Amino acid sequence: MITTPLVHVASVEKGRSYEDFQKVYNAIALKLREDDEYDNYIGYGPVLVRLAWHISGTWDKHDNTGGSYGGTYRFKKEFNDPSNAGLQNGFKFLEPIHKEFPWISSGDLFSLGGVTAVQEMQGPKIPWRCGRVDTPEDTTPDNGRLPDADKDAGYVRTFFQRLNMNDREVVALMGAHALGKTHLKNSGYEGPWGAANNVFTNEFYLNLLNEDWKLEKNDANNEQWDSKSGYMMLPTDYSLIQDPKYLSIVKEYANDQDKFFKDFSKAFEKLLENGITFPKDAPSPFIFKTLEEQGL
Ligand code: HEM
Repeated sequence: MITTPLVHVASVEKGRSYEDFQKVYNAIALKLREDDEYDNYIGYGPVLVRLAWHISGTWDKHDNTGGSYGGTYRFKKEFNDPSNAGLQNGFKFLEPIHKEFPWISSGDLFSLGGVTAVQEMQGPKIPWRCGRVDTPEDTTPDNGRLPDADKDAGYVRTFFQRLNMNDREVVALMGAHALGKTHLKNSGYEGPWGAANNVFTNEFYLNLLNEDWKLEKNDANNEQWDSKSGYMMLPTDYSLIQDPKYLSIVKEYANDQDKFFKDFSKAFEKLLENGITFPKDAPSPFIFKTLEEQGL
């Protein structure tokens, strides 16, 4: 039998519109503000961004398996992927919000969590479309589709071809490593990429270019790039300035945060929408207001 790419058609949750989704955004954003202690006062923002990326990064363009549509991270096989270690904290953050808004699909909730986190950490607006539909447990992708960190630029470039991302999209997406940190017990790496861990800036590119990096072994026997300031870079991060095509784009975003914000917004929306067919009568993407813009 011929493997044709499955078609996943978006279906708006019955009788819901912009205001219903803005209500869910606000609930996420208010909990982000109130549960501020997590991970030594970094807050949940970074882990929600990582969650939105990991539920989307399983996509394979060749057969349209994986991706954010089906919300399959809720199932044990994907929940327990070693590559997803640490994301359970993001899932538990969202669980009460799902109980307050039971009508939203899992893929819509997980992807909206990442959009809300970016915007509430003062990043760019990210347009967002609803209509992901929960699919059954047999549609869960096998473990092993997410990328390894102990690799070089050629691996990064060919990995992201599977997600239909080009060099600029890859470099823009990687700027999310301004946020949060690596945790030895989750991934075998330890340390933050920069100082402003929970504000969305172009700091990742500035640190890449301006710090003095040294390759060192960490307590898990892996090698990572460390600077005297106490920052770290993964081998795949540092590959962005070893490769001359990636380096040109790193320099662009280090010098113009506005360009970075624009390109990141487009690439992050594309990541979250890969694999989904939106009907012709589907609503336009929503742009949610921040809590600040609402006076909340
Ligand atoms: C080659 C591609 C990538 C690799 C190898 C990679 C690898 C990693 C690893 C090993 C961690 C540490 C996890 C932990 O120890 O808790 C991490 C954290 C993180 N990643 Fe990436 N990542 C990649 C791309 C991305 C993308 C495309 C995004 C989002 C657009 C992203 C967002 C994040 C965030 C926000 C964190 C911090 C999470 C936290 O503080 O809990 N990553 N990444």
